[PDB]
Amino acid sequence: MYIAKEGYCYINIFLAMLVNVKESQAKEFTKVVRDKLVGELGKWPTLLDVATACYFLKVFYPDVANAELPRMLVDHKTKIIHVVDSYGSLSTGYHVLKTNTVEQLIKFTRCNLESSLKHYRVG
Repeated sequence: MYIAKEGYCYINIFLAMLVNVKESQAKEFTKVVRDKLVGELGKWPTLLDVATACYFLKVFYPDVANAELPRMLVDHKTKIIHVVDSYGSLSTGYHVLKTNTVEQLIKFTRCNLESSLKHYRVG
């Protein structure tokens, strides 16, 4: 179960993590996402701010680091990254951000180099 709402599809990154949290912790995790993170991030948050929230969750739910992420499609014209767990589009190349797991997103985003990509909006 993913969400499909304008500017809030970054929420699917967090939902993708649920497969790596214990059943005894699922309700609590979902409440952190819904009651804390969404309110702080708002609509069309930057990639950096999303990855930063992932890092926050990782320190409390360490197994989440290995969770696979939905496909992330990049529009360099609008500077927007669309989160899609779907069939028909692109698999590789200039329009697909190859951060396949939480840890990969964290690694990309924590680098000292100032990539323009960190500041694209996600949703």
